[PDB]
Amino acid sequence: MADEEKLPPGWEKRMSRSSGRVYYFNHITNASQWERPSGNSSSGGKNGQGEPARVRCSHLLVKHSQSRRPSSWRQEKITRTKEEALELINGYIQKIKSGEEDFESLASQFSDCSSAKARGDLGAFSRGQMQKPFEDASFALRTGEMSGPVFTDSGIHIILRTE
Repeated sequence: MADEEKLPPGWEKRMSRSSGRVYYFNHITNASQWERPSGNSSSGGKNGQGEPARVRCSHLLVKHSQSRRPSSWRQEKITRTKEEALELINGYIQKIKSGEEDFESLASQFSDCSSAKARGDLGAFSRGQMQKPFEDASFALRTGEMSGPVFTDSGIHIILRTE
């Protein structure tokens, strides 16, 4: 229902008798209960809530010289410089966003991470499972959107929300 973000006439916060519990009471009708009552006026319905508890996104890991662990099935000692790093991730954004290089086949062929198994597609996860910057950017993008260069533990990652 309404977003109840106020206290109209009659409603007043009070503490329990000789106690320390705080509640809400309305003298207009002598009401008494927890949680906010109304929302100033009366009519309210500008809420939302809900949203999917999980999301399906794909990504492309491209370690660099500053990678905490420059090594994977793609290479033994990764050392992608600043330009080399973004050069890959960025270039990948162009082709993919253009529809020439499918992120799926793209990530896999360049997925420095074990994501290759799913061509970068990490699958349906829950907000708070993957890296903080990952989840945020991931959960911050729209359906079919691709994130930019994300510098995390390994290196630069590119996210692409599927659904």
